[PDB]
Amino acid sequence: GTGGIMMEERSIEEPMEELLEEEIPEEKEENELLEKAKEDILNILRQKRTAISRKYILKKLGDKYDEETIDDAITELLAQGEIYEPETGYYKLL
Repeated sequence: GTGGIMMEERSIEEPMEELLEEEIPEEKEENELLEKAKEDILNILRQKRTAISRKYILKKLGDKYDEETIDDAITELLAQGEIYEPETGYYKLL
């Protein structure tokens, strides 16, 4: 539309409320740690190129990353489809 997104119906979701325009909360998280965590897990999985136990991963990276961070990393990798579990508790990088 002209200036704003006004359609056939008068779409005025943009009001004259100067009390609050948008003001987006800054969510600038340093996800580098999680990136390195996933990368490290992938390095481990790649090193043997076999299905590695999730508990073994938690054990091995226990001195390198927090369990929670490892869990998020695993979940991210699983969601990204880079790893899969052919057996319960065992994960394999594709």
